[PDB]
Amino acid sequence: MRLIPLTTAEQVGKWAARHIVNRINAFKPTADRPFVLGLPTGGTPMTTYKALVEMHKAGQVSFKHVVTFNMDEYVGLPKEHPESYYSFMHRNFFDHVDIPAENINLLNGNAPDIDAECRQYEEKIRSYGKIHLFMGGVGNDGHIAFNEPASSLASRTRIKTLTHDTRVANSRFFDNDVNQVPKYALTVGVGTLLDAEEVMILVLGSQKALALQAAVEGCVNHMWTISCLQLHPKAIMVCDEPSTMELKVKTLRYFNELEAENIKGL
Amino acid sequence: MRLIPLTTAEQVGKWAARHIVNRINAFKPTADRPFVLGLPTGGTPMTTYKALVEMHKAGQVSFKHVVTFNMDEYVGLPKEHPESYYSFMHRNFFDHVDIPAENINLLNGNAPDIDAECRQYEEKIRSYGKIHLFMGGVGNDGHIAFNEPASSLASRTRIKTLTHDTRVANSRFFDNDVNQVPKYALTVGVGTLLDAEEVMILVLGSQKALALQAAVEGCVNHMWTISCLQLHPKAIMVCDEPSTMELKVKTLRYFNELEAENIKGL
Amino acid sequence: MRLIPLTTAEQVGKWAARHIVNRINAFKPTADRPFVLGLPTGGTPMTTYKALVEMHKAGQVSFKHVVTFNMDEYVGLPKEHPESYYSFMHRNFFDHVDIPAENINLLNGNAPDIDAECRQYEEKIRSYGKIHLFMGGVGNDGHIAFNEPASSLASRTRIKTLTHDTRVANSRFFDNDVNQVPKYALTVGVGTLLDAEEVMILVLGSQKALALQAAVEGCVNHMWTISCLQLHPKAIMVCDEPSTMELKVKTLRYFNELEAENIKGL
Amino acid sequence: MRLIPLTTAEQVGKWAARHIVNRINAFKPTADRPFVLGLPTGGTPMTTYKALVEMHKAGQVSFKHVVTFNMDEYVGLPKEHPESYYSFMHRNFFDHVDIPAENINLLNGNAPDIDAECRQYEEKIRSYGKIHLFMGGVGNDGHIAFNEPASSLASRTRIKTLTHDTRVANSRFFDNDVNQVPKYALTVGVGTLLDAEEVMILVLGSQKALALQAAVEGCVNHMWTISCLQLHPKAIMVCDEPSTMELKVKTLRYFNELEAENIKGL
Amino acid sequence: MRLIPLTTAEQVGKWAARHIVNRINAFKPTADRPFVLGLPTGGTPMTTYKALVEMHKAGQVSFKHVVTFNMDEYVGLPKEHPESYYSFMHRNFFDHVDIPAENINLLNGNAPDIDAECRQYEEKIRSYGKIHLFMGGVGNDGHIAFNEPASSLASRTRIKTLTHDTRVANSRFFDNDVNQVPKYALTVGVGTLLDAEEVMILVLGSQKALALQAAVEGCVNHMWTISCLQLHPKAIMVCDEPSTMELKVKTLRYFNELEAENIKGL
Amino acid sequence: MRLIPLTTAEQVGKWAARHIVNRINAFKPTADRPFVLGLPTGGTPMTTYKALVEMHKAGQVSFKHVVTFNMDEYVGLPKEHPESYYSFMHRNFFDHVDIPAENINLLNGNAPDIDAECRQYEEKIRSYGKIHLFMGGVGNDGHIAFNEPASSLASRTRIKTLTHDTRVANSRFFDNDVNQVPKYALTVGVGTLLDAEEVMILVLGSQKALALQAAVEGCVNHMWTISCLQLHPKAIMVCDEPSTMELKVKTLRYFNELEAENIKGL
Ligand SMILES: CC(=O)N[C@@H]1[C@@H](O)[C@H](O)[C@@H](COP(=O)(O)O)O[C@@H]1O
Ligand SMILES: CC(=O)N[C@@H]1[C@@H](O)[C@H](O)[C@@H](COP(=O)(O)O)O[C@@H]1O
Ligand SMILES: CC(=O)N[C@@H]1[C@@H](O)[C@H](O)[C@@H](COP(=O)(O)O)O[C@@H]1O
Ligand SMILES: CC(=O)N[C@@H]1[C@@H](O)[C@H](O)[C@@H](COP(=O)(O)O)O[C@@H]1O
Ligand SMILES: CC(=O)N[C@@H]1[C@@H](O)[C@H](O)[C@@H](COP(=O)(O)O)O[C@@H]1O
Ligand SMILES: CC(=O)N[C@@H]1[C@@H](O)[C@H](O)[C@@H](COP(=O)(O)O)O[C@@H]1O
Repeated sequence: MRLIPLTTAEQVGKWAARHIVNRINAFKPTADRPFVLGLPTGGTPMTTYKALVEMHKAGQVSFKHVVTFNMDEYVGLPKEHPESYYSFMHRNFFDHVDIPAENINLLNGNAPDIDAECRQYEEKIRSYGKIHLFMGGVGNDGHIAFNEPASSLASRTRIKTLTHDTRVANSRFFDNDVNQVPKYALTVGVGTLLDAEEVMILVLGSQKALALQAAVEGCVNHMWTISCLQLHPKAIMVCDEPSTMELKVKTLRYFNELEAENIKGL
Repeated sequence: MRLIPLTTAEQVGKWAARHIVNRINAFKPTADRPFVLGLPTGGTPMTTYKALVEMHKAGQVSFKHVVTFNMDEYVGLPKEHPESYYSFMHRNFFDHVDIPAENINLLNGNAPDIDAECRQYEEKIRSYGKIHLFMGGVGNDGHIAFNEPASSLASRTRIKTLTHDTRVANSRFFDNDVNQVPKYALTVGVGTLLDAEEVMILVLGSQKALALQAAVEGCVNHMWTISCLQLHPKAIMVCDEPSTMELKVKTLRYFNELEAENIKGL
Repeated sequence: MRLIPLTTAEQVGKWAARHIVNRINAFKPTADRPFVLGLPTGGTPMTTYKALVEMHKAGQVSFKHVVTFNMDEYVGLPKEHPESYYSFMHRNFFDHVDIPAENINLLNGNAPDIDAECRQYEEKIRSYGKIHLFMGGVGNDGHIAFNEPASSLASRTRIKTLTHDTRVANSRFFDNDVNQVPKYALTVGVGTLLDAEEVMILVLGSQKALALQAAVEGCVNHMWTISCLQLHPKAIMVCDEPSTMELKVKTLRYFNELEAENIKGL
Repeated sequence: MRLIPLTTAEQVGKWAARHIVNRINAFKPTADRPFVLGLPTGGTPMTTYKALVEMHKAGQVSFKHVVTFNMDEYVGLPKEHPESYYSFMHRNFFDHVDIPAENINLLNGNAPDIDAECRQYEEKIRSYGKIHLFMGGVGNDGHIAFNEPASSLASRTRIKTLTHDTRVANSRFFDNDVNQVPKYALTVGVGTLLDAEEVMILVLGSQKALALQAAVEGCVNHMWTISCLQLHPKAIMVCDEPSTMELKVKTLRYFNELEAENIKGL
Repeated sequence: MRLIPLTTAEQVGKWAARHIVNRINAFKPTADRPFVLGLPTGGTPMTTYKALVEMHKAGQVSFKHVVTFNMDEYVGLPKEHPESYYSFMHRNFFDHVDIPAENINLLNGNAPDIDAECRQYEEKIRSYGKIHLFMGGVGNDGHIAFNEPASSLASRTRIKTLTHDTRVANSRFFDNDVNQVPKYALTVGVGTLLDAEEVMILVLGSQKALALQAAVEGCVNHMWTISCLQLHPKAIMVCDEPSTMELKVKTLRYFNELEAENIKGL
Repeated sequence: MRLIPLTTAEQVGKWAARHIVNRINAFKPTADRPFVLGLPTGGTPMTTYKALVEMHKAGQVSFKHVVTFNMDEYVGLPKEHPESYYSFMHRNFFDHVDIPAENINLLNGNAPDIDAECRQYEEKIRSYGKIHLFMGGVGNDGHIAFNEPASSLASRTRIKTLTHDTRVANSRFFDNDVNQVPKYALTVGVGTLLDAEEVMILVLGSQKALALQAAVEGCVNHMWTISCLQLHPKAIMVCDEPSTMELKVKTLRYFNELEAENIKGL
């Protein structure tokens, strides 16, 4: 894997946005061949969405032929709720870019038949062929998407029960009221993510240091599902400074040597 | 994976038997489309076989269209020996249910050409397509079937040399005479097991606590082959109380929350 | 996996050479169906190449229908440099055996288009179908080929940046001048190696003890890429005495019991 | 050690306060033979101080002949400043009980000679003889007061440098401004603490779960200073529920069984 | 420490007995200056007691001036009861040697004041001065007598609660009925043991392999009490073959080389 | 502990030498009150001895009233022999400073009674009182002098057996012939070292990286004797850059911040 050792969240967002833009422009998407982009929500991707929107306004990128798939969504939460991932995505991205409504794909957390909703989501991805770039984040306990500890490393899209710690962490968005945080979520699986051509994970803060250590220096295991990246042929972790504190000196030294030239330029 | 935290061996057997029955009845097997069931031997599955037989006698299940494959068998041990897995299976299951003789598949530990015997076993499974549910147990040192420590995680059916500790453990069935325990066995491989649609492992006793910890909280590795379950899309571990002592409190708490409703009802 | 516990480097070379010879002669290669052999360089395979050459001179083996692929090569290093892997291979093997020039495949570390060179190398392997036996070694830090720490376990042939420690270790061949050691190399990937039918790794010296421990008793992880062997269906590690010092007593005992008969005979 | 597995911080405070009172009254302190109590600050001991104060108000305990020693203080900071441990101790405890000023001992951060003051503090403790009970908390990283990771396990009272993470954890009381949190502070040493007759550590919150695991199931090491308790003949850890989530099931089970009768009524 | 790598329990007993005799005769005890010997119970020391008794019968050693202290006893249990450590010690040792009753020290589980008795036991040891040699065993979980996991490494003689696993391990001598195995017992402490001039631990069986690994290669920690030996200036572990299986090859190799001449003739 | 993160061995030697001089001159030794200095041999302390000698030549320090004790020596080897620690100490230090012969203490490997000599060495140290500063190095496996893995953490001066790896590591000075490297040697103990008022360990080279990690981030254990420093109230590790590569980023970051002003000018 590649690990981009940056300093601030601002830099991480600019780097991630530029990488997405560069992939899209080199791909040259069309109506017959769209660029498929996987997306996450949360506080981590905020600076990236900001940079992407700016780049679009400047005419540096167009999403007219970009199809998106989000990694997850809360179950039972009204779609119109400000904290639903649907709301998050339109507010921070879709509302501001030229992406067609038919090109947007989100999991329906209120679908009557849960397994059916998830199965059709996988079918939708299959209709296109593959996700060219899936961007995501990592949980304090190492989850990728909502693939909580003890989730199959070959899992597909399905419903999952969030850990109490994940609910506490996410309660920051529900007025610090853990009881308002949904208990279940629909999430793409580890296998679903591994099927993507390229995976780019954003990592910010000291709160993510242990998870970054697990992803980079730890072993492949289903407790810290982010470790699945070790099995992916093209994974990139874009990190800020605080997030790298638990890595070994030689490890960070190596990544700094590799990316010295690829980090200076914004 | 799913982990069913039960209390006694009796409960484990009733839960496992019910799961098998439910899978079969929902599948609706026929002569053109049989339900393929993988089976284990040993002291662990005893209460499960007992429950299955009871359920059959009550007309709750029929094996007329169920095809079985056992995971292993001792090499060189006369088929008529009471401790051969062939004898174990007929005595505790086949003799008591309506399963056709042509539907039963067992490895011949006395075959003249070992590799040939194993190859044909894999071919037999392939003739059906796939094993819909493979039930098994776990060794004190973490083996699944007889895939002893340092067995390929992509192994196929083959002959294996048992560890001295495995022979000592199994000597309980040979009048506590380790020298009477066969040194070799034919066993389906880790890859063979991973090809099954669903894997259900029964775990009983304090003697299995370290192996359960390895399977659940440990890393993927070939020393404790049971760790392969982390790579399987549909694995279930059915455990008694003593077997969960080495897990973290938060881990058992999570599984208890998930299965609270699925455990009460027998 | 199989682990052959031998005593000296001489024995390791004789055992590895015999295994290669036996595989080739049983295969019976022809112009329509050649035997594809993957090869390494370095100080480790020296006694093996010596034994192979001797066996060829004695008429025990012919390479007329053997196609070879080397695992790596230094980038930017003149092909004519005595320490290039190209030079190493001709000097220690090709110059002494009846293998056709068209049957030899080596990565061109001075190719103008790096990704293109690597892609065509993979295509060349694909043209044959598969590598029947890939022989290699292991780095002090556990690398297989030049798949340095944090290399994808599903990687393909590509350019890699060597770790400072790898350069120091290899400096022994550049007059102990680390600054003369190339910084980059083209190397087959972990996935490339996993696609081989059989992988045989030679392990010599106390300097490799920690790497052997990682490969055998450690977990699957991308830091010690040699751990990928746990995912391979047919891997063999041929070791000398010093290299086994970090293994557990029971582990070495098991391998000694398994190979007792397969080690005496040269 | 003893570990008291309680549910809430309210229960922890009541248990800890009762223990202090029990020890004080059994000792029956006098002017010539005072009971010496070591004390901590921060949010952790809040429920204990409140409970202890109410016990005093009800006439169950008197501090007329109780001498106290606090574990730390800021250097060069005006004692009057609210963000001083002096201010904390008076506001939350001393202001509300009958302890004489001459019986209160706090490190003077404004001492003319630091190394002289710290020496004097140790001298003062020996002047009485020993601290009969030292109450404390534990940091997220396992620290005790200012004995940060890598502090000698035989350290005495001295000046110390705070970790960046510790400053961030305490910035909460500094208007979330880390720039206001002191970088140094006078603190009793690990050896100083170990010399106490009994040590009682309060553990509250999920943020302390890893530290508790290190203290209870980890090895003795100076990175997690709390591990020092394993070397003490009379240590007690009073915990709430979330702080115990990282412990093994059998560990928590053991302490629950042992203290079942000692936590009734809370 | 010294580790004596022997093969059978018979050899272990002969080596340990000879060591005790060697120490006793070199000391040359008298009425005013007795040799103080600490002793254990259970199945582990059986071959040692038998060998020691035969050495006495042959006139190679006398216990006329040897004072003994046993590590533990049950509380509130009639001394007369066969399942008492008093009964064990007499039946397997005292009944057969010339030690005077006044020289025998066993904790009185029927003491009117437990905390008073334990204190008296420590007092008795100091009355002589010190224990010159303390022989013991090790539990499957690393315990020593009743110093179960999480016992202070500086503990003194006191009352203690047995783990459920310990009770199960000893239920063998209680008709396999755990309900008959006492839940408590008076036991010397880890500190008590460390105060002995020399400590010799007997290690027998595969069931002790993990404990031996913890004692020899693990870190100092109170979960595996046997790790305390690393803090003692004169400790010796006398082991049989199966108990050494979890150690590293280099570890066992080291002790074999060191004691090669010291184990000849057994 | 304090860890001084320097870059080169030249800087390490200058820092360590200056520290020794600072301590000596602050102490102001006299005939009746000498400064006692513990010393090591090998390649590690070379830059320190050279720097110390130049400081003496410049008149910044005198050894007229400095008494020295070296950590070890070979047994039965002629003191005259060049490959003796006596010869090393004089050639690299004593020959160049004004220390009187009567102030030099080295273990006599040719003592008529070894156990008597070692006892005498400890006696000599106590005759002065204590060693004020003991300088040492660390072995690749964490050893200190001859306190090889599995040496008691409370060991005194005694005779010891070297590990095979230690002999190989030192064979460099023995014409690369391990057969010339002694198998035994008289050495001060871990307890002996811990009794010193201050301990300063020099750490140089990538070969010491794992040992440094064990000393700083590992747990107290007798396999890595250097871990004993965690139990000492005044330990200092002076390191070069490559020796710190296995430490965590946050660990090195902490020491760099702490010693930033203390390493300026080197
Ligand atoms: C309601 C709910 O939470 N259901 C999930 C199920 O969807 C998931 O498949 C399984 C764990 O398995 P996995 O993570 O390995 O798929 O756990 C639970 O049964
Ligand atoms: C007689 C016998 O025991 N043969 C087995 C072989 O069948 C197995 O393939 C290999 C280990 O490899 P695996 O577990 O990775 O297949 O070990 C031994 O050679
Ligand atoms: C010039 C160079 O060193 N390029 C390599 C690239 O080829 C490799 O793919 C990646 C790590 O990823 P991998 O080991 O997972 O492929 O690192 C670097 O970008
Ligand atoms: C100004 C300052 O911060 N001084 C401290 C010193 O007092 C302490 O002794 C040492 C760490 O060692 P310790 O924690 O092992 O004492 O670090 C620093 O030198
Ligand atoms: C009745 C009983 O079981 N009392 C013991 C006590 O004697 C012991 O001191 C403590 C554990 O601490 P220790 O093992 O560290 O002494 O546990 C229990 O309180
Ligand atoms: C001749 C010889 O090598 N004797 C040493 C002995 O002096 C040492 O005490 C012990 C290990 O124990 P220690 O390192 O814990 O003292 O090993 C050997 O018996």
